[PDB]
Amino acid sequence: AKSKNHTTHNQSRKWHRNGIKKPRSQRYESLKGVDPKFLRNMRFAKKHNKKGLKKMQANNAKAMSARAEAIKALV
RNA sequence: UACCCACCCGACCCGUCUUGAAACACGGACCAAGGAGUCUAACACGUGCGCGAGUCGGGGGCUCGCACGAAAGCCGCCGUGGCGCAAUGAAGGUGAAGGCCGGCGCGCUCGCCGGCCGAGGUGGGAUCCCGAGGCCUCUCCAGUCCGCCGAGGGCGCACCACCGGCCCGUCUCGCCCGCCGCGCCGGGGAGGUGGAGCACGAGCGCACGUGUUAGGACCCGAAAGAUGGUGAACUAUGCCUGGGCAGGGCGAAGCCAGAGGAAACUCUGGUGGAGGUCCGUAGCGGUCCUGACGUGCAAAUCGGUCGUCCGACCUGGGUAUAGGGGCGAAAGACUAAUCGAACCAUCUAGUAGCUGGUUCCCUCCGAAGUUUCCCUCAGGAUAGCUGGCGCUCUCGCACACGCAGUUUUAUCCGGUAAAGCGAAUGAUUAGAGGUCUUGGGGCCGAAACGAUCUCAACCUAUUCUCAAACUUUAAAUGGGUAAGAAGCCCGGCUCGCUGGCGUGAGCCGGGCGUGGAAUGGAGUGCCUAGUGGGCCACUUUUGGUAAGCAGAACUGGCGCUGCGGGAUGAACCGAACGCCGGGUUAAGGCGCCCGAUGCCGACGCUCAUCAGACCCCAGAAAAGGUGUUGGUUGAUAUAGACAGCAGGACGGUGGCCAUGGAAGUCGGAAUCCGCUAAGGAGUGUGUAACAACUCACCUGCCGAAUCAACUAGCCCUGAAAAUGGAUGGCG
RNA sequence: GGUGGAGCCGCCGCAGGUGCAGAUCUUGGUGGUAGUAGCAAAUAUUCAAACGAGAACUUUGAAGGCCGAAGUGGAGAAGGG
RNA sequence: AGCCUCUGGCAUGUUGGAACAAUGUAGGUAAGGGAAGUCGGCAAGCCGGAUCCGUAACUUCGGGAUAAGGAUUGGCUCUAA
RNA sequence: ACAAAGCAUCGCGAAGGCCCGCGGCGGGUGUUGACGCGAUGUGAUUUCUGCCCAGUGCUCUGAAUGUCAAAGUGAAGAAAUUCAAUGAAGCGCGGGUAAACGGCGGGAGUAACUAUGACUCUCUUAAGGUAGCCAAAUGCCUCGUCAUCUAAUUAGUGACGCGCAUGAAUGGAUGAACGAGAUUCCCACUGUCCCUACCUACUAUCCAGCGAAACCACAGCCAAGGGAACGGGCUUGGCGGAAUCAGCGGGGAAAGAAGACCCUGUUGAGCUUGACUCUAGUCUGGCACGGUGAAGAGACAUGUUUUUUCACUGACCCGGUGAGG
RNA sequence: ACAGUGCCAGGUGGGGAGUUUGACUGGGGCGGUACACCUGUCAAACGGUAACGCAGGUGUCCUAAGGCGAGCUCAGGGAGGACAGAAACCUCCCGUGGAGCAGAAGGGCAAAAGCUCGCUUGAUCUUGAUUUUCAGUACGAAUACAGACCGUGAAAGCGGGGCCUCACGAUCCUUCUGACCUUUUGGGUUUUAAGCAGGAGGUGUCAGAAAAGUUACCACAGGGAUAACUGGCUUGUGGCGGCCAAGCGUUCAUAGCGACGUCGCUUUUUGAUCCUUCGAUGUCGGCUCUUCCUAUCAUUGUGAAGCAGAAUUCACCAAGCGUUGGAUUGUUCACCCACUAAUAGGGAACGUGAGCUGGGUUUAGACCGUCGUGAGACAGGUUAGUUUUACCCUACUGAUGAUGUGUUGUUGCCAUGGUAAUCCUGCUCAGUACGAGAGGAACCGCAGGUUCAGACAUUUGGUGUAUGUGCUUGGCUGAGGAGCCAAUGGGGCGAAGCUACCAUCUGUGGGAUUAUGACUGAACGCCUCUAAGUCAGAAUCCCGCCCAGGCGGAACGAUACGGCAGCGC
RNA sequence: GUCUACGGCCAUACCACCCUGAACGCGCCCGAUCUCGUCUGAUCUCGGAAGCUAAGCAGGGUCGGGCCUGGUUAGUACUUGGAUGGGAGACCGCCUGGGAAUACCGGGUGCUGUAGGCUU
Ligand SMILES: [Mg+2]
Ligand SMILES: [Mg+2]
Ligand SMILES: [Mg+2]
Ligand SMILES: [Mg+2]
Ligand SMILES: [Mg+2]
Ligand SMILES: [Mg+2]
Ligand SMILES: [Mg+2]
Ligand SMILES: [Mg+2]
Ligand SMILES: [Mg+2]
Ligand SMILES: [Mg+2]
Ligand SMILES: [Mg+2]
Ligand SMILES: [Mg+2]
Ligand SMILES: [Mg+2]
Ligand SMILES: [Mg+2]
Ligand SMILES: [Mg+2]
Ligand SMILES: [Mg+2]
Ligand SMILES: [Mg+2]
Ligand SMILES: [Mg+2]
Ligand SMILES: [Mg+2]
Ligand SMILES: [Mg+2]
Ligand SMILES: [Mg+2]
Ligand SMILES: [Mg+2]
Ligand SMILES: [Mg+2]
Ligand SMILES: [Mg+2]
Ligand SMILES: [Mg+2]
Ligand SMILES: [Mg+2]
Ligand SMILES: [Mg+2]
Ligand SMILES: [Mg+2]
Ligand SMILES: [Mg+2]
Ligand SMILES: [Mg+2]
Ligand SMILES: [Mg+2]
Ligand SMILES: [Mg+2]
Ligand SMILES: [Mg+2]
Ligand SMILES: [Mg+2]
Ligand SMILES: [Mg+2]
Ligand SMILES: [Mg+2]
Ligand SMILES: [Mg+2]
Ligand SMILES: [Mg+2]
Ligand SMILES: [Mg+2]
Ligand SMILES: [Mg+2]
Ligand SMILES: [Mg+2]
Ligand SMILES: [Mg+2]
Ligand SMILES: [Mg+2]
Ligand SMILES: [Mg+2]
Ligand SMILES: [Mg+2]
Ligand SMILES: [Mg+2]
Ligand SMILES: [Mg+2]
Ligand SMILES: [Mg+2]
Ligand SMILES: [Mg+2]
Ligand SMILES: [Mg+2]
Ligand SMILES: [Mg+2]
Ligand SMILES: [Mg+2]
Ligand SMILES: [Mg+2]
Ligand SMILES: [Mg+2]
Ligand SMILES: [Mg+2]
Ligand SMILES: [Mg+2]
Ligand SMILES: [Mg+2]
Ligand SMILES: [Mg+2]
Ligand SMILES: [Mg+2]
Ligand SMILES: [Mg+2]
Ligand SMILES: [Mg+2]
Ligand SMILES: [Mg+2]
Ligand SMILES: [Mg+2]
Ligand SMILES: [Mg+2]
Ligand SMILES: [Mg+2]
Repeated sequence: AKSKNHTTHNQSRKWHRNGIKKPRSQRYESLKGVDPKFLRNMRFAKKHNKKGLKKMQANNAKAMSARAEAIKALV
């Protein structure tokens, strides 16, 4: 009662019948695995983006009206 | 079309297990009727229907003697209750909200008080809305109606990716607490981490399908185990009571006479009739023919021959011992044709990873023999491979992104083939060179690196040959990425990390489109059967001598698959099959079987007393062969060769060694001149040695091509096996 | 078309013990084998008559024979009924 | 005992007829040779009753033993006991 | 083969040995008593019965300072408890036993041919195979060597004995009588054979009558080829003429039986023991029924406990009888 | 006051019960462990890959053989230096690693990872993430971080065991440790127990059963997935045969041989292998019988010889016909005796069991030896042990027939099959050839034999149931006579008929050539058996005689008087 | 042209020997009081500035060894695909593509980075 012991014979056929798929990658992949001292900081960076939104909003209208002036000075 | 018959071509018997079945594998004489995936419960997903944060359904109840009813209808019962509506901790238990703004505590990323919004954000997002601009309309212009195209811009479901946030458990760290009590009281924060969680829901009930189980469980199938029972009419013993065993042989004790002797007693002749005694009927048994018979007269009989036949003999009836028990002069014998453990019924449809079977058509899709784990190796589990069900989108609706058993263009990765060993390591030959060192022997030396050798080991330049477990080098095929919108380029915010400043990452806000060739609609989720014995071929390759052997790689097949071809045939060559008419091919073919050369086919090769005749494939080797045909190279030659026929083949010379004979000649050192024309101090014949003969060498005659070694083609030799015989046959 | 003598099918739905070639399948039936193997253990029958539809086989007579009194003879037990 | 017969009992033991092939199964017999046969003298045949003679090794002194080996055997007419 | 007489061990004086039974104050041996019963071994007679008690058994008025439980007693604690002392049988230790199971070895030198070795050295163990016997039914090498028997002998008989692997009641050696026991040889005999022949009966054969069965996919002429690697069928050849009778044993890998061998199965049974887990039975202790009286002693304590011994008779037990002194 | 019974405790207990007695495995058993791991290789340059493929290692060891930090330099060699030499100690020079780094190898390592010192516990406490085997689960092992507490160093840094790749272990259970933890349930306090979180006690069959045998008394489910026959493939081994040629052969390679080497055939040896068969193909020998092969032992014909004759080896055409009788043995095989012309070798399912036999293997009974505590085991012996069925189809042997030929009969032909004869002695040749002598042939003839075919019965023999005829035993017919019965009463002699190397008779001819030897005669102005041509030539082959007579013919005869006929031209 | 300090790539830089170095530096060098370390001020640590390029270092030189690159070896060895190609077989040829390694010949022999000198 001896038997065959191994083979990779038609295996290439099988796992290429559904066509080996390179793993579908999205933008924004998970941060799990990054060192904690990065996250433990970058979460504080993300948590207090809003404190300082007034500067951001007015300074946006500054360049938005300076480039509404830049596109109108071209006109 | 169906009945019978005829013909040409095709054609092996089905089912089955199987790598492979027409099989010298098994089931199958034939025909009828019967005959095998069921019901229940429990999950799971899909699907249909009712209602929907609810929704039932049961048990009850209220309504009938039912005809239809043991139905239907109805009931704050309808929620007692289940399931859902909420999790998380072992548990005490806690328990899903955040944002924002203003005000007040020091805004301290901490604590408290008033107001607003309420499930956060980013990226895709079916997609609706808004729409610049076009596109006409019989005029120039005016202008409201109608749509088509529509760059660009907005909301953005479902879903996916991500970042945040909240609940609980645990940890870390740290702050302030509230006070019906005192704080070994309770309460809040920041950061990480465990969770089957929340983050404005989707369940309940009822059907049907598929799948997995528990059930006898797709049908049939054990050897067994258990509980109760019935048997000694067979046979095994014991007991009780009955019945039976011709005729002969040997001849024991006892006894009687006679005779000896002194006595003990001993002889001789009788009697006598003992014995698990002999022959041998009846009886009981069963040795040998390995006879008869062997679908018998017989589920063990029949003949001849045999054993025993007054005793541990044979028997009849009565009675005792009953199943892990009996009984045994003991063979595991016998116990009612049954015995290494009876028969009967039940538990029982015992269990089976193992055989066998498994019932109508058509249509579409279509495998595996591999992965890890298993008291696993005939089985499962999980991977794959398969199907079904879908969904999410794309846009051939003049207006596409995406992927890929591709290839380019860049760019990394590699240690195999080859190569090398005057590069390492490991082997290894030779010489030259070296008292390298040194030696061990020598020979010439008292001894002496003195001389000359020698061999050993080393090493200085060299040289021969090697390595799968060696490597300076170093391919081919091959493996990664990359070839943009998730991309670039500006502007600005945030940080508890990082730092002289900046880094870096994260965010918000704007600015810009086809980025190599060729192909094609892509993405994603559920259930899930079968399979988990494989086999063959090119190439690579491991054992083995080799195998139709054992074991891998890579692809392809066969299994799962027919057709043309290979005579025949799984697997070779072509080529993959809906049913047909025409054409044309592939691999193969084209004398005849047998479609096609019934070419005025080319050019050659070969004759076999064993011819040769097509990938897999089925037959042969070294070695030969003036058999014939080509070459190759070297020869020879009109100063006349080759061959043929004629003359010489000698002298110096019994040369020297060898004497045993070698004056040329068993053998060898050799070993050259004279006559020269030419004769080798000899090719051989032989002769003890010569001679004699002959051959090289040279001549005489003849008239032009000849000779030798190799090499390859075909045919021959080498070539021997058994029922007659196979290029498929004829030929 | 025929024979047969009393019930039966189409469509829309529901329910099954629902389709057989096979299991050394079950039951029943029937072949080929085949008018074959066979009707061969213990020596043996023959003649005439009777009866009768019918005689190798019954019955009677005659003849030849065997069992041969440890019987194939005459009576019983158990068993049979 | 076997073999033949009276007494008694049967009718060849689930059939008959025609033939004498091969094989058989049962029985028989063989010239010369005699175990050369075969695994082995398997089977068969040699012996066989009685009377008269005769008897070994060995021995547990009982046996061996019917050891072995020889002779005789009818019918008739007598005789003796 | 068993049995057997015989020989031999072994237990046991009856509350006994062996043994049955589910249980009783139950039964067998036992209507018994050591010349009896039960348990084994060898196997008449003759002649013998050798060494070994280390191993495993069995057994022993045998020490149980080894261990060792239930209860029992002691101590701490609040109590479950915990910890102490002690100690039965068997186990450990020590005697005996082989007619219990069984065991009974290996090396060198050395004598005046050679060889062999009386003799002498080590080593080991529990003794190291003694009397005998052997190529035996026991011997691998093996057709051992010699002789005998044959023309010729792996056969037979007889001797030889470093005997793979003989041997003393797991009995050794013998051996008259006996044997449907196993061999070998000789005489006689023979169809066993050279070498077959004929004769008889019953068959078979044919006929009248009567009539089965096993078996059967389809079936039935061969060679070679291929093929699941030995075809009847297929390829290519060879060929083929109705329907049958007696024979016949080449073929149908003929029938008969889901191979008795072998291997697998997480399928069994029978038997074994040093397997695992248990059991009836039996040995020992404790507790209970279990009392009365007597002495006396130790230990602890300053009564308790342990109780040792000797009595008693009411439970209980056995014995006898027609319950008679 | 114990016996004894009732109940608990310890011991003893194959007397009894139940059960187990691994897997892999070129069948299994015994051997190994490829059963968990690790190196180098195999492995075909990514990774990954098999076998009881190689070459090896592990179940460890370390208080430093770890963590830092310094500080140096190793193996080996040369030259020196009192005892001191190939080796102690010192000094200089050379020294890419040729040392060392606990161990197997493989990688890695130089003001190091090596060696020497000083200081030490990063071998500590704690979440996650990832890699490695992978299902992309664990365990093990590892890699990066982060949070604490530290060690070390001026410091940068390094360090959570050992320079890297191996050195290890689930559930349940047990124990230890941790928190003023939780539960211990109607409250409360203490014990006690249960949780929670980490370690340990272990499963080596290493994803983890608590486990000895035997069966020859055996059973069942299966298996040609797995042996023991045959057959295939293969051909080591076995057998048979070539090539080269150093040598043997007095001389001389090749008459006969032939080393060192090398190429093959063969399936009559054994193996390997496991394709076929396990709902069974009857598994050794011998007996009988046929046929076939030639790798020729004899005989016919020949060539060779170290062939004078005789004898004998070598080779060619050749399988026509031969190849025996016995002793031992189960044997195949073997050995001998004896004969012969020779005692060649083989195939046909290792031909042949519905053909035999059953001696050997190989059931159950027994016996010894060895082994085993035992049941039992033993290619160790030994004795006893059932051998079935044919009537079916085919083949074969005989036997009737069959369609055709108008019907019949007679005499015939021949297609095709079959086929048969064989060897020896004696005499003569001749004591001749040859030889020196010893020795010693042949062809032609003649006489016979062996083996084998075909007959046959005159004689000899065998049988004999003419139941022919005598002779006899027992009985039976009253006796004589005549007979009968006793499975053929027994025995003599016996006709016919069958029948025997146990009697007798008969066995027959040509053709074409093989091997071989020759002729003419080329290629190759010679020579050649050959290339074209010819000749002799045999147990061979074919035919003749001999046997059969075809879905093959031939010639000739007679052809239905009839009462009904019917035809032939 | 050049050095010193710290370097990057790590031999075109190494090794062996030969020749030449103005000035700054680098060095040799001179001492052991303090710091520090040794058996030894040899090395290391420290205080120095009398001498010299003797050496390191720099720079050159060698028909130098080594390395680095080309040529040749060679379209050779090997190989992706292909055939009903050859061959008894070993193997070999061709088609479609890719394409090495020695021996043997050439050429080269350190490029630079920052900060400071010197040649003012
Ligand atoms: Mg098979
Ligand atoms: Mg077959
Ligand atoms: Mg089967
Ligand atoms: Mg059981
Ligand atoms: Mg018989
Ligand atoms: Mg018969
Ligand atoms: Mg009868
Ligand atoms: Mg199967
Ligand atoms: Mg490699
Ligand atoms: Mg399977
Ligand atoms: Mg009616
Ligand atoms: Mg129904
Ligand atoms: Mg039906
Ligand atoms: Mg009679
Ligand atoms: Mg009567
Ligand atoms: Mg009769
Ligand atoms: Mg009757
Ligand atoms: Mg005779
Ligand atoms: Mg004989
Ligand atoms: Mg014989
Ligand atoms: Mg006899
Ligand atoms: Mg006698
Ligand atoms: Mg005894
Ligand atoms: Mg004794
Ligand atoms: Mg003892
Ligand atoms: Mg002795
Ligand atoms: Mg004797
Ligand atoms: Mg004999
Ligand atoms: Mg003897
Ligand atoms: Mg017949
Ligand atoms: Mg057969
Ligand atoms: Mg299993
Ligand atoms: Mg069992
Ligand atoms: Mg035990
Ligand atoms: Mg048991
Ligand atoms: Mg196994
Ligand atoms: Mg590869
Ligand atoms: Mg250091
Ligand atoms: Mg840390
Ligand atoms: Mg270390
Ligand atoms: Mg309480
Ligand atoms: Mg046995
Ligand atoms: Mg037995
Ligand atoms: Mg097989
Ligand atoms: Mg075989
Ligand atoms: Mg010579
Ligand atoms: Mg195989
Ligand atoms: Mg059969
Ligand atoms: Mg020949
Ligand atoms: Mg045979
Ligand atoms: Mg046969
Ligand atoms: Mg038979
Ligand atoms: Mg036998
Ligand atoms: Mg036996
Ligand atoms: Mg004995
Ligand atoms: Mg024993
Ligand atoms: Mg003479
Ligand atoms: Mg008379
Ligand atoms: Mg002629
Ligand atoms: Mg000729
Ligand atoms: Mg002629
Ligand atoms: Mg100094
Ligand atoms: Mg200098
Ligand atoms: Mg200088
Ligand atoms: Mg150079």
